[PDB]
This record gives sequence, C-alpha cells and structure tokens, in this order.
Amino acid sequence: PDLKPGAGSFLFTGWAGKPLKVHYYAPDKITETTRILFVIHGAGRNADGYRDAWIPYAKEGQYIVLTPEYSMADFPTSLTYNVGHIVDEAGNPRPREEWSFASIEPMFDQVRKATGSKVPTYAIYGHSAGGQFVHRFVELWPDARYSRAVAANAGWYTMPDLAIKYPYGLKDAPTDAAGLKATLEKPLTILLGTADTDVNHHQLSRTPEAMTQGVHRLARGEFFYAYGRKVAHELNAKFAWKLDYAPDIAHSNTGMSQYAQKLVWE
Repeated sequence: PDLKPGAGSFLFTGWAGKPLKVHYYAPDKITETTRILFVIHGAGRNADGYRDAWIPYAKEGQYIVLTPEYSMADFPTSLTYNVGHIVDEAGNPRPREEWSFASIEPMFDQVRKATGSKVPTYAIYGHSAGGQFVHRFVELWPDARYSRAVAANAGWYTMPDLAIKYPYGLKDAPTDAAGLKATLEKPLTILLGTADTDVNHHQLSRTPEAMTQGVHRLARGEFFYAYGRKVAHELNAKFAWKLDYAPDIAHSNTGMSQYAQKLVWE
C-alpha cells in the first residue's frame, strides 16, 4: 500500500506471528535512498512514544522510523517479547518463524515495497527491554540485514558465553561457536547512560545470574562489552562491537535517543 507523510501506523500481517501494529514516521519525500530505522520500545510497550521520540531526528536525517507495538494483550510476558519467545512458558520449543525476532526482516521488506526505498540495510535501536531485544536479535538472527544495531541501557544481558544458560548466556541457545564468532564481528553498539546507576531501580533485575554482570545497568553494559572482547580474542574474531556513553543520562529513552541518533548511521 502506502505510508503517509508524517507520523502514522499500519497493521503488519506478513509474518507467521500475530498481527503487529507498526507506528512509523515517514519523511515528506521518499526516494530510493531513504534509510529505515527500527526503534524497539521497552517493557511499557509505549511504541507510540518511542516513534515520537525519534520524529525530530528522522525529520532532520530524512529517514523512516518503524516502531512495532508488542502490546500487552498479544505479548503478555517478557518471554513473549524481548526474550524472543523461543519457548513457551512451559519450556516447549517454538518454531523460529513464530519467535518475536521473526517480524523484523519481512517487515523490512514490506515497507520498502510500499515506499519505493531500495536501501539494502536498516539500522535498529532499542532501549531497556528493547536493548535486550536488539542485542539478542544480533546474537540469534545471523541472517539480519542491519548496518548497525544500538542497544541502550539494557537491564541485563545474554552474555557471549557458551557455558552460561539462556537467557543469561548462549548455552542452550540456537547458536554455536562459529555463530558466536560471527556475532562478535557484527556492528553492535552498546550505549550506556552514565547516570543509569541505581542499584535499587524498580525494573532492575537482581537475580544472582544478573548480579554476576554488575550492580547496575551501566556496570552490566561495560562488563558485557568486555566479555565480548575477551571471547572475541578466544575465538580470533575481528571484534566489531562498540561501547558508547550518554553523559548524565539515566534510564530515559528520550535522553538516550538524543545520543543514539548520532550512532545508528555509523
């Protein structure tokens, strides 16, 4: 069909999962070099706000913004959304095309088909639970066509460790040593707010497995990056991850996006 100039939404059904309402921003003129940025919301499923936060930057960069709404009704738990839904709540394996990750690539096709843009890649950004979604999408979707993925202020990480069990590591995860080696060469950027340091934040995991990564989101992000560098040395991977900071920003998608807007096109 179409995408309307400005802010809007469409219902996406071109995948094996549930229909997804995608809130978008489109520039006034779409050319065939108009870029496309996926913005992934957090646990509050505030997709409408996440698209709005990037509207000014998409207008000044003249690119499309896509924010899928993983509503509470259709994705009630974190396991159904940012953990990827690779198993149901009972532990039974689910088909890969029904994972929450499986919507990005076909959706990336459809919007191109509807706008006329022919860009071979997209950029993707996520904050908090969206940051978990994005770095797990990097770890478990080797086929993805992102030029850069930005994970901002994730609460805790799936660590690049083949001996730690999912979702705290890549043991019992759909990847192996070669896949991990390729993951360490992907253009992933961990962006952390220097004030995301409250060890008692009301959304912060304090499970022992999460505490092995650090006491707050900033420490955990730094430690996840360093662990990636270590295992990249172990596997002789050409380490491509990047570590960036948002000075004096905490767990705020607006403040983090103001800095991430200068990172997704790297």
